[PDB]
Amino acid sequence: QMNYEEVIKKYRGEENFDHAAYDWRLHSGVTPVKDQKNCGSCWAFSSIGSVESQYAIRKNKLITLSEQELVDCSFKNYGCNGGLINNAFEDMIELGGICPDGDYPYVSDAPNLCNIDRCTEKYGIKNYLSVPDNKLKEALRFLGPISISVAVSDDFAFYKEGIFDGECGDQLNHAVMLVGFGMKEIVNPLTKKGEKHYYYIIKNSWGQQWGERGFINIETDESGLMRKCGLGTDAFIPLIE
Repeated sequence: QMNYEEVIKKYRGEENFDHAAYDWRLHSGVTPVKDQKNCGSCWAFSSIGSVESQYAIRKNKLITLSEQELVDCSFKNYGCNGGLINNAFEDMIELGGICPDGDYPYVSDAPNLCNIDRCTEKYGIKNYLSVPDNKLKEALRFLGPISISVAVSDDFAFYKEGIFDGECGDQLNHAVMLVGFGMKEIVNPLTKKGEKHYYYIIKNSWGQQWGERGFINIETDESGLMRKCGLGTDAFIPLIE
């Protein structure tokens, strides 16, 4: 809901940057991964997560917000039955902030009315930008983690570690967040020596006991244009400033 290039300038400028790697996780920009459990709330978890990061970064504050308040009050979405990232940010603005993870605990699929009053300190967002299907790493590098969508194939769930590059799903069927990229330099199971494998770093919402501490690495190229499984097809990053 804004013009990227217009904002990317206010944060980057002429500063060049390393395209091989930047990890918001270890620079205090990624709050802990959560677990949506058996409720289809990925969208709420993804948007909330990107909001948590803007605070962790910009307003240098660690705060975890209620995905449950979104599942219960974002009407432009369908609670456990699904939703859309931007709709979430939308309703976030409509609601003028979300209660803390703490005053409004998550309860997954268990019926639950929406009570905006369950707290007094609502954390909100001034607005939210949509980042270009490309220029991802760029956004990621200066704006912060990004709520994105992806086609998750069945094997995506088995991912236990490494750099997943397996089969993808049918269509965009999940919201996760991009928190950075990196590049491990492997050798060569195919006869030679060195080689560079670049990857994006995803923060899932299936709890820590999944993939690398809840995070997963998806293949990509130095450029950050190779978006396996539809990565960031839909990509947004909220702004609290």
